[PDB]
Amino acid sequence: VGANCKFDVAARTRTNEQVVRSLYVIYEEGDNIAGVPSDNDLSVLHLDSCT
Amino acid sequence: VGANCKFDVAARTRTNEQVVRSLYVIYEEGDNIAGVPSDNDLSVLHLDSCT
Repeated sequence: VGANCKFDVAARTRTNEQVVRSLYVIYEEGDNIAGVPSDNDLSVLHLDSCT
Repeated sequence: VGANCKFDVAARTRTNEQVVRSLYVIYEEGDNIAGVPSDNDLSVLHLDSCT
């Protein structure tokens, strides 16, 4: 209920991959919360080169 | 869960037709399993005529 979308929880074996559960997501577009690769300034800028 | 699609199980009366259940289908495209009209060589070929 109230979910915008759902993920597919699956079990991957040596031969196949079977979906067993659902994980529902409620999200709102914005910029207050950011997903980061890991815990640490997030502002890194490389200049005068391809990036 | 895990179903690609679902059929609609319905009861047909003399006046209307009402859906009461759902039958879910998990399928994979291929050629190993074939649905046949009845139990029996499935290769029949008519030549030199419209078919």
